[PDB]
Amino acid sequence: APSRKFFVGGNWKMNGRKQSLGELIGTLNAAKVPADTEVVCAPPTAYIDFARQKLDPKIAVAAQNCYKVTNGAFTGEISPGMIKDCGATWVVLGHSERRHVFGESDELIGQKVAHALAEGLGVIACIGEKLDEREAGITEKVVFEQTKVIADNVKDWSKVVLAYEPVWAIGTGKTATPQQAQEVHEKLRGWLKSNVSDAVAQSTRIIYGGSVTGATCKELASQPDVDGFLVGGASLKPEFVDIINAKQ
Amino acid sequence: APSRKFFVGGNWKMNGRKQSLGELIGTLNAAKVPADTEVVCAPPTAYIDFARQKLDPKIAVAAQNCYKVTNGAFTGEISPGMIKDCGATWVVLGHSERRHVFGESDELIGQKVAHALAEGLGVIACIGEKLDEREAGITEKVVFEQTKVIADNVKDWSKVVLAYEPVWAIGTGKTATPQQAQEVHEKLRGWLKSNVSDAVAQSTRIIYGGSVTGATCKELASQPDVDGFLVGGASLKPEFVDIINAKQ
Repeated sequence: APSRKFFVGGNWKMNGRKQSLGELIGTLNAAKVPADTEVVCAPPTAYIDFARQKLDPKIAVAAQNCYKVTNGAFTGEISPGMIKDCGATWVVLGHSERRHVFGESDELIGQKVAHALAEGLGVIACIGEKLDEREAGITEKVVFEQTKVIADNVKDWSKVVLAYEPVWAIGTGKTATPQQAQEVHEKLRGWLKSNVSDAVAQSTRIIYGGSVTGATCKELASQPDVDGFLVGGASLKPEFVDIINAKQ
Repeated sequence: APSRKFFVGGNWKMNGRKQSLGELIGTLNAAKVPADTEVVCAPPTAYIDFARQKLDPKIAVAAQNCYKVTNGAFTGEISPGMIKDCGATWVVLGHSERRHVFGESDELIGQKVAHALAEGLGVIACIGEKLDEREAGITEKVVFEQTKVIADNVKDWSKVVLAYEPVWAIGTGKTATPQQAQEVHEKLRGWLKSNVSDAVAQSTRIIYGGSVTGATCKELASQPDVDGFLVGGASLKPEFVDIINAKQ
């Protein structure tokens, strides 16, 4: 469609009960959301439905992970169809904790992307290097290897978002500084041009994942190829509001 | 001889949406449990709220898995508190599909047994040797190893029931006779005495998690040390009511 609609998704990780959640849902349901922005919220999985009942129709509910088949024997899992049945139109996949605390391989994240997309939930597929890789400067290969694999299982880019998360920027104000962010966002929108199509590159949202704070949010959203944000712990605090009102 | 209350929980797995599941909750509620028995249901994480809201309290809701901390940057995870906030009172932990499809390690399961139990939730903890180890003579080792580390994390054994999954028999091609299910309900009981206390062994339920249908349930509830069932797919059906009444 015309110009890349700004995206701010907030991942609440395994934080919160219904009282803290209920109250945060009150702050959000009453913050001014610009039509500038498309906001999605990942609640913890015991509360995707709670959250969807309570939240305003204008904040999309997102699940934090899902599995590869519609229904099966896999205790502890959720499927896309259940995410859809609860009312959440998105799923967060390939997020770093899955990958590096719980070992989700790229072939699992492929298989998930593909299945989620078959069901008609939007994915935020996550990619990003650790410190040993930025050190070796092999950022290029490990963001690009990663995007080959998500991209190989995307069949219709309309529904997917890419979130660059440099692993080190999770959890400390150790952020990729605005130029750091954009070296790699640009290099990756360019990889999508090389390899997919100009219309995918042109229209795909690449959002920034790492430590977005109410401080950092406007300098960051001024890079040409940073399309919005994946907000970790700041989305749980009221400054989240400010991050929705970032690039204008 | 005991006052071991018959336990029989149903693990729904990653199965169902709110139409079907609501329909089974319906059956399940017009059903009548015996006074000697304790029924628990295990919903897909997404529906632990939906299910507790529709189900009769004479049936307890249970989560199918939880993490070892109260709250954290564990995208994908739910914590004992999140479960308890939904009104659910049991976690199924150390289940084979986690331990084998999802790499859950023994140390990490025990750290969740200690922690789910710290939060006042009860725990059905699962153990079982795969085909290879049934055959290699090794049953013993694996099952003992596994109970051991659950036992190194249980302060109060009233809050736990042990479940033998004959993992060697499911999918494989081989099959467990009720008699051969019982001999490992005897070994594990005999482990509880020699290793912890007899005060535990005469008190802890040791429930079977093999193939239990309406047909097999009587021939297996008859065995001495088979205190109940963690039922798979038979549980998504009205047959569960026949399994519940297997001791009548």
